[PDB]
Amino acid sequence: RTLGKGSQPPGPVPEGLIRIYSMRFCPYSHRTRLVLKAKDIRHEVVNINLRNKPEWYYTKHPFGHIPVLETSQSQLIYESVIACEYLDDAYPGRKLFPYDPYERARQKMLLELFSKVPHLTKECLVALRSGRESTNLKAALRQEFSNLEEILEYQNTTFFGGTSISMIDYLLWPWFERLDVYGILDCVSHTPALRLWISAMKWDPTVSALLMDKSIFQGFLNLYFQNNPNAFD
Amino acid sequence: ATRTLGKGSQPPGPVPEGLIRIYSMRFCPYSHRTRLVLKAKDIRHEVVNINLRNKPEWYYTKHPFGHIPVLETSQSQLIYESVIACEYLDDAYPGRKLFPYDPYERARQKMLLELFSKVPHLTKECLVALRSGRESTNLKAALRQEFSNLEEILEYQNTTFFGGTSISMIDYLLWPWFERLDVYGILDCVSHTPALRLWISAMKWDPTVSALLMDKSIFQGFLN
Ligand SMILES: N[C@@H](CCC(=O)N[C@@H](CS)C(=O)NCC(=O)O)C(=O)O
Ligand SMILES: N[C@@H](CCC(=O)N[C@@H](CS)C(=O)NCC(=O)O)C(=O)O
Ligand SMILES: [Cl-]
Ligand SMILES: [Cl-]
Repeated sequence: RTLGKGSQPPGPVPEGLIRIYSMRFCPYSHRTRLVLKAKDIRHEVVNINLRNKPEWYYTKHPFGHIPVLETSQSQLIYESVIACEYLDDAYPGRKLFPYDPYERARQKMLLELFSKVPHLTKECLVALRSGRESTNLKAALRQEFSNLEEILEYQNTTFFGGTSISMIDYLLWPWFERLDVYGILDCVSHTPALRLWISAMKWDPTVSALLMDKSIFQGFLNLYFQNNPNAFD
Repeated sequence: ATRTLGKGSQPPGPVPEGLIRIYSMRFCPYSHRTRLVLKAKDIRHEVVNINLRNKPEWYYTKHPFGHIPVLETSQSQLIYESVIACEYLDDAYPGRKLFPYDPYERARQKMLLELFSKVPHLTKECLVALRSGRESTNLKAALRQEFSNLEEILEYQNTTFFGGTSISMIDYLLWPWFERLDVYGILDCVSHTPALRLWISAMKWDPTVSALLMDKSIFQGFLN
């Protein structure tokens, strides 16, 4: 259950566990939850009410952002990209970043190329749910997706890092999962390799294990856009 | 310390095996950053300076929007921009490692980099304001606040440098903008942060920093 204003601090993180502060429908914390699951890392999730944060939560992140990792040695790591990197370096089995220093750098370059998508998807959602104009937002999103489509087509690989799923794919995934519920799946209608990638991601055991419940997510968005505080409980 | 390539210049040839190329500009702090790392790790490299106000047409095959810095390898690979380049260099080349080996300490340096993220733009805005004779009290106050965040870290850690008792990657990633405070006329923005002033001195005493340290009158002359 999500903690908010009035909730007591959780205790220290047990030895042999790492803690993630998250929220069930936040795509940034979804990144880091995929990495935790993909690496079979033993963890606990503490969900936070973003509209009505616990006052102690500002001791985990100064502006109360999520995600934050908290270790059994009381160390704090944030936000999502830095957390995912730490996890891959700190935990041994299944390495998600590639071995080649160049390929590692290329995945980080791809991540920069993706930097407008999160805000564009969110603005599209808000535009469609308020009845505001969305022609420009969708054209913009389609252009960002064409930039990704060119990479996949040029490489002739299913995934962004190659034939097998890797760190970059998990870093991009949360926003693609959301296209359906956001009502913007039409924004990949011009990008066939990207549509193949979505399907490949859905078949990934980690992705599949973390897929949101569509109906509950729609219910969250319905109360969120009515400005209801209960949306975050 | 060599001439800059502009519009109508010829494309450079392939980077020879055993060298790496950096596309830079002599007074660009983002490129300065990457040049510091090249030098600190004793990496054999060539610096190719680009005319940012009149870019070579070919340079857009190195970066789609003609940004610097860019690294170009003997394998024809392109790596950009400054932070990704710095990390690539530290991982791809052996010898002196600038990031800590420890995953947490390494992540912490990246967190410090993020805390610094407003400083580059604020320093530039302060320069532009002071040079054009425009308002700057609020820009300076904002810069002092970011510098207070950095002061707090050094004071809490009680170490000379941001990564501990010796210089490491994080210090080199921050340095370019601090070198520039003097010439920018905003040294007064560290008058309240004593650990930060000590750090400025520690940095100037570092051999790599000192080797790349701009001549004040030359830099003054550029900014005209
Ligand atoms: N750049 C950060 C962004 C994280 C972020 O903006 N998370 C959202 C939740 S999805 C947040 O902390 N928002 C809280 C708020 O707006 O009050 C990252 O990559 O993790
Ligand atoms: N985010 C990049 C920024 C690089 C950058 O903005 N460099 C400046 C020169 S110091 C530049 O390319 N400006 C010229 C332009 O915008 O075309 C980095 O971290 O290196
Ligand atoms: Cl699908
Ligand atoms: Cl000094």
